[PDB]
Amino acid sequence: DSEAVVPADAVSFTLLQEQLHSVLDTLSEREAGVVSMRFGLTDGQPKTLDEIGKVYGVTRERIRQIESKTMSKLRHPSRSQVLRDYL
DNA sequence: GGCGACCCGGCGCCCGCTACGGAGTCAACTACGGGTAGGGGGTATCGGGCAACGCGGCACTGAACACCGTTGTCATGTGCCTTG
Repeated sequence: DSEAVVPADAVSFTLLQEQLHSVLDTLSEREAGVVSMRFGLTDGQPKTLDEIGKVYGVTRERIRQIESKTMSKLRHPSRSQVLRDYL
Protein backbone atom coordinates (compact mmCIF):
# COMPACT_ATOMS: atom_id res chain seq x y z
CA ASP A 1 0.00 0.00 0.00
CA SER A 2 0.93 3.66 -0.35
CA GLU A 3 -1.11 5.07 2.56
CA ALA A 4 1.21 3.48 5.15
CA VAL A 5 3.38 5.95 7.05
CA VAL A 6 6.92 4.66 6.54
CA PRO A 7 8.45 4.82 10.05
CA ALA A 8 11.79 6.04 8.69
CA ASP A 9 10.18 8.90 6.78
CA ALA A 10 7.94 9.92 9.69
CA VAL A 11 10.82 9.94 12.17
CA SER A 12 13.06 11.83 9.74
CA PHE A 13 10.31 14.42 9.30
CA THR A 14 9.94 14.78 13.08
CA LEU A 15 13.71 15.21 13.47
CA LEU A 16 13.64 17.83 10.70
CA GLN A 17 10.84 19.64 12.54
CA GLU A 18 12.81 19.68 15.78
CA GLN A 19 16.09 20.74 14.15
CA LEU A 20 14.41 23.51 12.14
CA HIS A 21 12.53 24.83 15.17
CA SER A 22 15.78 24.89 17.14
CA VAL A 23 17.47 26.75 14.28
CA LEU A 24 14.75 29.41 14.34
CA ASP A 25 15.13 29.58 18.12
CA THR A 26 18.75 30.48 17.38
CA LEU A 27 17.42 33.50 15.47
CA SER A 28 15.93 36.51 17.24
CA GLU A 29 12.42 36.15 18.63
CA ARG A 30 10.78 38.56 16.18
CA GLU A 31 12.77 37.28 13.19
CA ALA A 32 12.02 33.63 13.98
CA GLY A 33 8.35 34.41 14.53
CA VAL A 34 7.90 36.36 11.30
CA VAL A 35 9.66 33.72 9.20
CA SER A 36 7.54 31.05 10.91
CA MET A 37 4.30 32.81 9.95
CA ARG A 38 5.65 33.50 6.45
CA PHE A 39 6.19 29.74 6.10
CA GLY A 40 3.54 28.53 8.54
CA LEU A 41 5.62 26.33 10.81
CA THR A 42 3.06 26.99 13.57
CA ASP A 43 -0.03 26.61 11.36
CA GLY A 44 -0.50 24.78 8.07
CA GLN A 45 -1.39 28.02 6.24
CA PRO A 46 1.57 30.39 5.76
CA LYS A 47 0.66 34.08 5.85
CA THR A 48 1.60 36.60 3.19
CA LEU A 49 3.95 39.41 4.18
CA ASP A 50 1.08 41.89 4.48
CA GLU A 51 -0.90 39.13 6.19
CA ILE A 52 1.81 39.04 8.85
CA GLY A 53 1.63 42.83 9.20
CA LYS A 54 -1.65 42.83 11.14
CA VAL A 55 -1.10 40.82 14.33
CA TYR A 56 2.54 41.94 14.59
CA GLY A 57 1.80 45.59 13.81
CA VAL A 58 4.37 46.07 11.02
CA THR A 59 3.89 47.36 7.49
CA ARG A 60 3.91 45.03 4.49
CA GLU A 61 7.18 46.52 3.22
CA ARG A 62 8.69 46.54 6.72
CA ILE A 63 7.74 42.90 7.32
CA ARG A 64 8.97 42.16 3.79
CA GLN A 65 12.34 43.70 4.63
CA ILE A 66 12.67 41.53 7.73
CA GLU A 67 11.54 38.49 5.74
CA SER A 68 14.43 39.18 3.39
CA LYS A 69 16.58 39.60 6.47
CA THR A 70 15.49 36.25 7.89
CA MET A 71 16.10 34.43 4.62
CA SER A 72 19.60 35.90 4.45
CA LYS A 73 20.48 35.00 8.06
CA LEU A 74 19.35 31.39 7.66
CA ARG A 75 21.43 31.34 4.45
CA HIS A 76 24.77 31.96 6.18
CA PRO A 77 26.86 28.76 6.42
CA SER A 78 26.41 28.76 10.21
CA ARG A 79 22.72 27.75 10.17
CA SER A 80 23.00 25.72 6.96
CA GLN A 81 25.15 22.66 7.70
CA VAL A 82 22.41 20.95 9.70
CA LEU A 83 19.57 21.52 7.24
CA ARG A 84 21.49 20.67 4.05
CA ASP A 85 21.39 16.93 4.74
CA TYR A 86 17.65 16.86 5.60
CA LEU A 87 16.88 18.44 2.19
C1' DG B 1 -46.42 -44.87 16.49
C1' DG B 2 -42.38 -44.61 18.85
C1' DC B 3 -38.32 -47.43 17.88
C1' DG B 4 -35.06 -48.51 14.61
C1' DA B 5 -31.73 -48.81 11.42
C1' DC B 6 -30.31 -46.56 7.86
C1' DC B 7 -30.02 -43.18 5.24
C1' DC B 8 -28.82 -39.18 4.20
C1' DG B 9 -27.19 -34.70 4.36
C1' DG B 10 -24.25 -31.91 6.18
C1' DC B 11 -20.83 -30.55 8.14
C1' DG B 12 -15.89 -30.19 10.06
C1' DC B 13 -11.02 -30.67 10.09
C1' DC B 14 -7.19 -32.12 7.35
C1' DC B 15 1.84 -30.09 10.94
C1' DG B 16 5.01 -25.26 10.47
C1' DC B 17 7.24 -21.46 8.07
C1' DT B 18 10.04 -19.32 4.51
C1' DA B 19 10.92 -19.26 -0.62
C1' DC B 20 9.20 -20.34 -5.45
C1' DG B 21 6.88 -20.46 -12.36
C1' DG B 22 3.90 -17.63 -15.57
C1' DA B 23 0.00 -15.46 -16.99
C1' DG B 24 -5.05 -11.74 -18.18
C1' DT B 25 -10.34 -14.27 -22.27
C1' DC B 26 -16.26 -15.10 -28.26
C1' DA B 27 -22.46 -12.60 -29.95
C1' DA B 28 -27.15 -3.78 -31.81
C1' DC B 29 -28.30 0.57 -33.12
C1' DT B 30 -29.16 5.52 -33.69
C1' DA B 31 -31.48 9.70 -32.74
C1' DC B 32 -32.15 13.44 -29.66
C1' DG B 33 -31.57 16.61 -25.87
C1' DG B 34 -29.53 18.49 -22.21
C1' DG B 35 -25.96 19.81 -19.25
C1' DT B 36 -21.49 20.43 -18.15
C1' DA B 37 -16.95 21.31 -19.11
C1' DG B 38 -13.58 23.56 -21.22
C1' DG B 39 -11.74 27.63 -23.85
C1' DG B 40 -10.47 32.60 -23.98
C1' DG B 41 -11.82 37.59 -22.53
C1' DG B 42 -11.82 40.74 -19.67
C1' DT B 43 -11.64 42.77 -14.75
C1' DA B 44 -11.21 43.83 -9.53
C1' DT B 45 -8.07 42.69 -6.00
C1' DC B 46 -3.86 41.40 -3.70
C1' DG B 47 1.58 41.49 -3.55
C1' DG B 48 6.14 42.92 -4.60
C1' DG B 49 9.69 47.13 -5.57
C1' DC B 50 11.31 52.12 -4.99
C1' DA B 51 11.28 57.15 -2.87
C1' DA B 52 10.44 60.27 1.33
C1' DC B 53 10.72 60.43 6.53
C1' DG B 54 12.30 58.52 11.39
C1' DC B 55 15.70 56.53 14.55
C1' DG B 56 20.49 54.88 17.18
C1' DG B 57 25.08 54.19 17.84
C1' DC B 58 28.43 56.56 17.94
C1' DA B 59 30.80 60.14 16.78
C1' DC B 60 32.37 64.52 16.39
C1' DT B 61 31.71 69.19 18.23
C1' DG B 62 35.91 69.87 21.06
C1' DA B 63 34.16 73.31 24.03
C1' DA B 64 34.36 73.61 28.51
C1' DC B 65 35.65 72.39 32.00
C1' DA B 66 38.00 69.22 35.67
C1' DC B 67 42.44 65.93 37.41
C1' DC B 68 46.67 65.24 38.50
C1' DG B 69 51.06 67.07 37.71
C1' DT B 70 54.59 70.07 37.06
C1' DT B 71 58.88 74.03 37.90
C1' DG B 72 56.60 78.76 38.47
C1' DT B 73 57.32 81.85 42.90
C1' DC B 74 58.90 83.31 46.78
C1' DA B 75 59.32 86.11 51.87
C1' DT B 76 61.53 83.96 54.65
C1' DG B 77 64.64 80.66 57.17
C1' DT B 78 70.44 78.16 58.13
C1' DG B 79 75.56 79.02 57.64
C1' DC B 80 79.72 81.78 57.23
C1' DC B 81 82.23 86.31 57.89
C1' DT B 82 82.92 90.77 60.05
C1' DT B 83 82.70 93.68 64.04
C1' DG B 84 81.05 94.57 68.96
